[PDB]
Amino acid sequence: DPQLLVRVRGGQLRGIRLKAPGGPVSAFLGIPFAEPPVGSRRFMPPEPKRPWSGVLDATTFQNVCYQYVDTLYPGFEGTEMWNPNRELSEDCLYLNVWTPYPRPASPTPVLIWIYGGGFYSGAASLDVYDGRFLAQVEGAVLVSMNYRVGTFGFLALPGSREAPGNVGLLDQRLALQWVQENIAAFGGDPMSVTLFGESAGAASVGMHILSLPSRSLFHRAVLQSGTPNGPWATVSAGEARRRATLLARLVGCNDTELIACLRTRPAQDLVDHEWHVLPQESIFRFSFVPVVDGDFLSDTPEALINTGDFQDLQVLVGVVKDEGSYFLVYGVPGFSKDNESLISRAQFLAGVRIGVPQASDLAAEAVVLHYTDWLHPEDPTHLRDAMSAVVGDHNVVCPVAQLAGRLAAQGARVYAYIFEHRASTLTWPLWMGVPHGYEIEFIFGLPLDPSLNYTTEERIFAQRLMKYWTNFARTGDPNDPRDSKSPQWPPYTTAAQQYVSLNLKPLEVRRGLRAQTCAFWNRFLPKLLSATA
Amino acid sequence: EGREDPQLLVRVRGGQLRGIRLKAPGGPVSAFLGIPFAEPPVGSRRFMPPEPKRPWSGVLDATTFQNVCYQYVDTLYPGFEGTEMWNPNRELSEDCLYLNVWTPYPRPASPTPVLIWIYGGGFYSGAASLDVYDGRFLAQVEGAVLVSMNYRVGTFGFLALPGSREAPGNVGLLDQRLALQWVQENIAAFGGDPMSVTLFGESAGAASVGMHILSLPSRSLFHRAVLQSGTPNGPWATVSAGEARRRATLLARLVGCNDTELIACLRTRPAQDLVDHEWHVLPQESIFRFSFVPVVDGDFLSDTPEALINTGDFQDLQVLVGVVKDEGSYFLVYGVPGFSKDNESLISRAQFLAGVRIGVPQASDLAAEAVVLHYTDWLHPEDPTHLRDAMSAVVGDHNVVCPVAQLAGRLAAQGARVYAYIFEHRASTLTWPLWMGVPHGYEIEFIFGLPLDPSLNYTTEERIFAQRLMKYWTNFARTGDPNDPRDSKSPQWPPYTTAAQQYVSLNLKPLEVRRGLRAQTCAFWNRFLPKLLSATATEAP
Ligand SMILES: NC(=O)c1cc[n+](COC[n+]2ccccc2/C=N/O)cc1
Ligand SMILES: *[C@@H]1O[C@H](CO)[C@@H](O)[C@H](O)[C@H]1NC(C)=O
Repeated sequence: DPQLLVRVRGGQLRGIRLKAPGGPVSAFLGIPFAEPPVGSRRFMPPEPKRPWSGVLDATTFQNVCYQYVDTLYPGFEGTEMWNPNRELSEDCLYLNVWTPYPRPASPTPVLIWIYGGGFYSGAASLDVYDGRFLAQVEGAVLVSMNYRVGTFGFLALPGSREAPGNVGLLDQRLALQWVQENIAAFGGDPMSVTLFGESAGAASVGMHILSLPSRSLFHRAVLQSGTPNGPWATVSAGEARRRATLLARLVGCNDTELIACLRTRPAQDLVDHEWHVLPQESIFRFSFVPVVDGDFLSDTPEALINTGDFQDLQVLVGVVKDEGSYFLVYGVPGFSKDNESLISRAQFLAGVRIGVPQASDLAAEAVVLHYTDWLHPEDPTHLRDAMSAVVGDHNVVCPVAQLAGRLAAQGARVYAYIFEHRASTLTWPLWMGVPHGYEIEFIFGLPLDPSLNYTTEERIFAQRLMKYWTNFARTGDPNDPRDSKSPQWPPYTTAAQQYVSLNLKPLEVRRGLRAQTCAFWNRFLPKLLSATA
Repeated sequence: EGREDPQLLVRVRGGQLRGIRLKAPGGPVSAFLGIPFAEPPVGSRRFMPPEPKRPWSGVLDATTFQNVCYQYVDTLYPGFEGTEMWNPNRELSEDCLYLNVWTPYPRPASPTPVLIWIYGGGFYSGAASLDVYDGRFLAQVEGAVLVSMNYRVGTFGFLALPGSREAPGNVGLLDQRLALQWVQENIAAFGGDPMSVTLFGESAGAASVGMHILSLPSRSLFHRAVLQSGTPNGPWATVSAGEARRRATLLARLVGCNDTELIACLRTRPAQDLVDHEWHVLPQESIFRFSFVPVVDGDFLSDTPEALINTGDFQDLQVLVGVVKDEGSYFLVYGVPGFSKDNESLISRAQFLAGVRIGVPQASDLAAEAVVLHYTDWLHPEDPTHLRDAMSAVVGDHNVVCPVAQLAGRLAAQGARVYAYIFEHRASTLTWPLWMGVPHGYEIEFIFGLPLDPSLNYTTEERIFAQRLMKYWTNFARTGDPNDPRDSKSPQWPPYTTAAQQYVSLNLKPLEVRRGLRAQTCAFWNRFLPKLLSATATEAP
């Protein structure tokens, strides 16, 4: 089948014809885009894949980058759907491509997915990242890469030659170059490339916006539930050096000698200890993440968004209704997926220190005082829902509002949303609402698969979202360019702050993304922590 | 004595009085005006605790109001009724310790519950003789016995060199206490029940009422209390001993003056010299701050009102407290640039930040930033209309609404039966612009039942409404409960409690129960702000 045979710069590939509910798609899975980052290449920037002979089999997903595997609720669908679904290996630098079948006759907009997982986990092979739906229904070319996570991708001894940090983002960048060089062979348009990602994937997309060498490799960006700015996505050079030095201590190890010993260590030994280097007991905080190196990131993301020129940029950003709930069951006492998680006031104060682990006593009190309902100060249902809002606002919603506003003020075309539909098939309890990560299956169009037991209105809703996202990819505007009839999705601006709700009902335009509450986080808290240092 | 009206002659402890028969809309009332209750606090007695009035001979004429206590007179809007209604309507004198009594005509058969009014005016102004404090309507329509007293204001009432013998502070409060004692001894001669005495006051008068609650020797002189738009706790009603000393000393300097020598020199100064300089000793440019106010002396006030209301036992006490809808607006047009009674007062963001520093004069920079961040509308951070209204709310919340919430909460948690209200009707006769809403002091005329006087041009609805307010107040004085026992159908006013936090709206519509007295914002002022001020050293004070 000639539709499954493709020649790229490195040699020949054989893909596989897949069935999507509406017809066939061409899938080329497991394409190597870098030399395996193994042995002495551990912690090093990726190198381009050497050319191969014959026809490389690209009909199956490749290994998942070595990472921690979650065991909190063993074999529960809601946690397992994020766990690695292929073998673990440091040899994991591969990407995946879906195209229409037959291959598009005209050059077609490319979407490039970057998974999240807190920079410590994730894989492009998960079912919720299946590209066949967007390829089949919308005729998109869709690309996803694996990139190194945890210590392997982000352990940094800033200034060292052998662990300069940010190599996981360098993996992404290399995959982006690969798309520039090769996507035309699959019928993709390299002059129309849209990055999209969720949570740490969104933050990664954010870093690419903020890092010059990346800018020639894409045109538009979508950030779902994550930003390069904010309290979890980056660390200073000093804090990264501390964490890497501590980890080295934990496993038996000048910079060169230290990294050399680290390179001798079996992968599982590093994973065993990575989560022991956080300075405070926390949630929504991750041990090894992008570092302000003065290189990939020339300054902090805050500094860079405050001063950048984004005039040529189109960005779509958004959150889910209950960003915080998912994280509560992992670190905060009194929370569980198996009960209503009705907490006491005491447990609420305790939960705030954990959710805002960097806060002084006074800042922590300010948070408690802000989120307490003084009509019902001791009510367990309020306290529980408040706890979730604290985590979600502090980590996602307010950083997103900060980004949207800063980008809009500096020339970017910005569109913002909030996603409010809870999947009928969701396995988490009601009180968690619409948790972090559960818009993705809709954007990727999973409900269009009849065997997945989604409702029919959900199928219809999924098609709307794929339309918005791909319209955005095509044109930088999510609005259907020839469907009339209200309501249109207006651009987010600093003046009017318009965003839309994504749910089963038609678009509703709202103004202000938790404006009062995010003013507390974005404007007041920094002045506070500053003074109370 | 011989041909006069036999119903207007009464004897009190100090001698015989002749009162006057006044006309009220529904019938005659008895008034006894300008009854001395102290020796005149003049000469060597300036700044001193009041001494009880020595008995007189013959029949003291009690048919006209007496002198108003020496005070600063506001002149910002000359001839404008909005300011004039508050100005002195009798001669200014240090010889001003007199009180007034209104009773049914003829006097009541059986002992009648007594109401004692204490006027406001920032502890630097006021008089019991103003038209808005006319007791004739309450006396006539409700059968009430009403008493109001002049007390010393400004320096004469509140200048203190704490610890000294010659100027111990709080003598204005002691004037009020002496009048309360006078009521205990003498009110039965008018048909008043000394065993049923309810204090009420507005603004500084309310704070005064609160101080009698907190001061042991006052407690045996009354049984129930009403606090309208004012509290003894909060940022303006008291000053520390150190601050009172510093202000007394500065004022002394400004007029050309060991505490004995200083005070003695002050006693040689003309009353007007003192008044002309009193306002000049405030530590910052402010509004809703007053130069000479009750001092935490360790005597009348054994501790700060905040400490006292936190630890006090208040079981045998019933209290009615409340606020008007727009406590702050009145104060803006006096002291905050951008504000006026003559335009819409739409202000800039700059003018708003400047207004916050003036309205929260004790705030550190961060505290102020917190206030600004909390009151800013972040969807419209520079809208002149929201800014105007937020400035009003800042001043109202910080000074009245939140101190009131803190009071009702603490009293209720500690055994007092509390009733709370918000007053939301704007008089059709109001001369202030619409943007000011229902300003500080403008419920008073309804409580006293002025709309019952046809010649004042209130609406028929306003007359019925005033009648309603009068029932509430006198029912509360009568029984500790504003609800009418003989009225089941009509909506009930529930007690305020820490758990439910219920209060009622007072307007032209029937009572409506609401929950939470600006609960969210008052958490900022009452819980967070003081912790935030704690983090700052240099300076203020
Ligand atoms: N010496 C003072 O404390 C002082 C304070 C404020 N004002 C003028 O502004 C306030 N004000 C002005 C006019 C009428 C009433 C009021 C305050 N009532 O509480 C004059 C003197
Ligand atoms: C209203 O009048 C006052 C005094 O005349 C002035 O300070 C203020 O700026 C005026 N406001 C407007 C909006 O004209």
